[PDB]
Amino acid sequence: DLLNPIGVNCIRSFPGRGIRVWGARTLSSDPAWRYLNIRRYFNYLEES
Amino acid sequence: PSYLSPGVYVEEVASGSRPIEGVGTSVAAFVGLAPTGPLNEPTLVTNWTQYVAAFGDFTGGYYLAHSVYGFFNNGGSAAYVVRVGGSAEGGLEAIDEISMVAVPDLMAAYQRGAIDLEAVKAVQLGLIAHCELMGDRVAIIDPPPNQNARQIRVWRQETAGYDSKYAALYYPWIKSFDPATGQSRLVPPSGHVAGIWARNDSERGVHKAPANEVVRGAVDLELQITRGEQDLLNPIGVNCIRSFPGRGIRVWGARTLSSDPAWRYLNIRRYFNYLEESILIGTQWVVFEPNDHNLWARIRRNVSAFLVNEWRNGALFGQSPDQAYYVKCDEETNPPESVDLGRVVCEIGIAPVKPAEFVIFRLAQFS
Amino acid sequence: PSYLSPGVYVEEVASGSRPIEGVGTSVAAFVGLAPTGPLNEPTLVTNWTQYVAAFGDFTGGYYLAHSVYGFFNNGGSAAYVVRVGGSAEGGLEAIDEISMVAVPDLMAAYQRGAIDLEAVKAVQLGLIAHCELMGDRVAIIDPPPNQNARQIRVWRQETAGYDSKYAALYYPWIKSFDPATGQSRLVPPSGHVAGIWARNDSERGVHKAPANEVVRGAVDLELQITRGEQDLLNPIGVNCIRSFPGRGIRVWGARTLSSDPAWRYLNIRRYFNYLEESILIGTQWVVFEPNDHNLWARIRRNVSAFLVNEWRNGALFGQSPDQAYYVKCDEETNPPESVDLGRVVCEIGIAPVKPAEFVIFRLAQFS
Amino acid sequence: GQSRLVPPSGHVAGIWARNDSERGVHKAPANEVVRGAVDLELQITRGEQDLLNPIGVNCIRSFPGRGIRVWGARTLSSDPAWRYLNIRRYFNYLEESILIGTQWVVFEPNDHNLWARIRRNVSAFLVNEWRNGALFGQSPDQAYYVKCDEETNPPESVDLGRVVCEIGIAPVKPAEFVIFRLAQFS
Amino acid sequence: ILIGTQWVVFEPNDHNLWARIRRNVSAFLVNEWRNGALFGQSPDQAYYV
Repeated sequence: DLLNPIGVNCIRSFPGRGIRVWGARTLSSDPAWRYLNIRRYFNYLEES
Repeated sequence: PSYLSPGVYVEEVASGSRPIEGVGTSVAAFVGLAPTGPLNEPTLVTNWTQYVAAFGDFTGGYYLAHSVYGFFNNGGSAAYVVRVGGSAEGGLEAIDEISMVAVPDLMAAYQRGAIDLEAVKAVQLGLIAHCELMGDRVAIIDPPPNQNARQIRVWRQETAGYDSKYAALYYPWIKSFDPATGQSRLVPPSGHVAGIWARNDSERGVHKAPANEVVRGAVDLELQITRGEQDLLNPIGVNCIRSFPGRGIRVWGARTLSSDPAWRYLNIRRYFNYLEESILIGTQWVVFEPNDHNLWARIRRNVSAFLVNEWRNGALFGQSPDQAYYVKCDEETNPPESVDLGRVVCEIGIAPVKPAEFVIFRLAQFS
Repeated sequence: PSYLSPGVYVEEVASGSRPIEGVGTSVAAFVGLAPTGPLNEPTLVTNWTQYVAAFGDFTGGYYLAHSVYGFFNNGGSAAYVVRVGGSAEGGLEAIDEISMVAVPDLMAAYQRGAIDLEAVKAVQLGLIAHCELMGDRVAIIDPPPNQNARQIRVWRQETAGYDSKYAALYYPWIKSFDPATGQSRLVPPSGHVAGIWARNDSERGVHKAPANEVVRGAVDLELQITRGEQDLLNPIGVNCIRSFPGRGIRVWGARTLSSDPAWRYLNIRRYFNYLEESILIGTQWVVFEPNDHNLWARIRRNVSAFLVNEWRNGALFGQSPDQAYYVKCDEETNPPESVDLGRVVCEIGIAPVKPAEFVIFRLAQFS
Repeated sequence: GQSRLVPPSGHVAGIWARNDSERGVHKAPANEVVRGAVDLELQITRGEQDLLNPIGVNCIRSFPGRGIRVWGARTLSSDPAWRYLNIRRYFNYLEESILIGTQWVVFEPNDHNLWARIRRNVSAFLVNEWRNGALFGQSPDQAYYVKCDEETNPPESVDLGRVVCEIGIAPVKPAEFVIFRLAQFS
Repeated sequence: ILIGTQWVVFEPNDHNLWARIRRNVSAFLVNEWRNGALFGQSPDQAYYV
């Protein structure tokens, strides 16, 4: 909860599910491009 | 709530039902003198065997044992006992469940010790003041032993006005048996009326006035009252114990000491005390709340449910729920200036029921 | 504000609501003599156990213990105690919450010490002057013990004119019980009236005149007043304690010592003191302000909200808010010459309510 | 293994954190149980509390049947505008959020499109805050108001490059005194 | 009337008190009239408070 507000993702160990990615964020102060999937989809659309 | 990390959060919304329960009103506290036992301790008794094992039984000729036996004879459930003193030759403010207080053995000191009338008047006034301060208990009073008509009516008005709306006075004394000597002797009617009240509260609801009940356990009265004498004592708060030819000894009058016509009857006061106690006990969760219209809706729902449950037992006068009660809590009674200081009103109004005292027929002849 | 560098600035505009709250008027300060305890220290007591642990209880035959017991018997909340002296054989100006002051044990020195009448008159005049200087407290006065009609009416006019509009005198003494000797004896009515005032202020609003209240613990009076004698004492600021056949001992008259007809009644003075204290406490933020019409609008809004909240409880005489109060703060009452010196007026006018003393019916016969 | 007296410093902070976690920050921590304690070495009656309530002194009260609980939820402020703690906490939260999430607006062409965007963003944030019950009002129109137009942005003001965006909200206050009537009517 | 009115003394003296007094007197007079002790076909013609 201290690292989530900043663009720092995590790799977390869960007791029963193992090692998993967690957070799926990027380094951007602008709230328009907070998430990675939006940027990837926009890049795909622009290239096409 | 605060959301800062991904995951699954489970929370419970406070919106629901919070029922309010009643309280038991069948506990009495007797203060008196006993031969042996704990001193200045409010002991709890629930059966004669406990009283016999603790404070003895019928050896000093005191009025505490007779009163306790009469209270348990009329269907009592639980009692508190305070022993001021005695021979072998109180802190009632710390208790909560007590509903009535009595001092059965007080005229004994007046009869032999010659403690004058000023001391008795001061003790009774102090008991009345304590009852008024507590706001939950009702006092039972008895007059001096040897009086008749045209005397008690004086003693009530020129010497013992009392009023205070928190008392009930029972005039005639009761002659009862004593197995220690196996003889009949006179005792004040202190525990018997408490037992009758407990029996009425157990068999029926607290809204029923204990007006017609048989004083089980007595034998005589040493006094007789006609219709005219009762008609002279009825306007003032003096009840009676009447002998009927075919029905025996019965209570009669069911009134209290109050000049104000608002609290003439005992059952209204008892029901109001019960409602106030229940509301005070089952509402404390409302303090320190966001104070929005949701809180008003919840309070209205809870009060309406409680009042509907009370009305469905026949304790309120009305053919429909709309004519029996009304609860108001909205923006009309909560202006922004009032809610600025953090206040909730929740106006409540009920319509009680009153006992039927005079029954009149006509028996007319018509074509 | 000053803007010199690029960025984001967050500021709060003072425009809003600033509610004004009331003050507690149920604190009394008793000055007297006690056997043992702290000396010349205004101790705070809130229950008899504290008084018993600090200043003892019923051992020197003084009037402080009786007054404190009577005050706590009539529903008192918190008290201040000052002990001038005593045997085992005040700085009230530093306190703020005190609402009334009494000196219950003063006639004791007059009865045995032979301190003459000049000393008593000087002490009472000093207390009156202190009450007037403070401008927040009300004094309770009692007369010398052994007097009757045609004497007190002299003692009030040729010796103890007093007036000053900041006092209330209670004529008859009260006979009360003492458990140390278990005997009845006479005491002045000093703490009982304070307890009655506190009870009236707690149960109902401060605008209700304590005219019909029962003195708890009152046994006898050692004097009887007819209608004519009361009609001779009513025009002057002498209240009474009357015995009614069926209602007991009750207060009667609810008046004060003031020749000016503007402050005849006690409730008006109490309400004005409450309003003045509330306004003085909850207004200090207005000093050193830009003094524009926005400030006038804010002050008018706050005062109007407070007055509306006060009126909605039924403490002001009027069917509509327009007929109950009026607040004026505009350019008509604030000329440029006045605002040059930096002054604000904010004229306020209210219409109080007065108690109903004489009730008259007609009972006419008409066709 | 012994009992000893300590000041109430960390317990109140823990209670504040618990209240902020379970419920929103707008709820006043007025009725919470001090887990971990045992005694108080002092007792307060109603009158003493009534003497301490007008001043900014809170209390920890023992109730016969409910135990040790916080009581009063007030602060040290003579000004009647900030009497309660929850108002101050909510205002701090709002100010911090606004300061953090607005920096993109600086150095913009400063046309009516920017005003529309700012108004839309602030209105969305305020609606989201209000839908959780943290603002007093039956309708969104009675809960908040945001003004950013040509009325509050004259050409003289926009000459220097200034944006105002007046914002006004209506907070909620805790209910301290609960009063019933219990009247008798026909 | 003398016996059952003493509670009215020392009251705030507002229109609520007037309404209460009028209601009480009207109820008493209606109860008295319904027994046939007053001359009138309607309550309006029997009394006025």
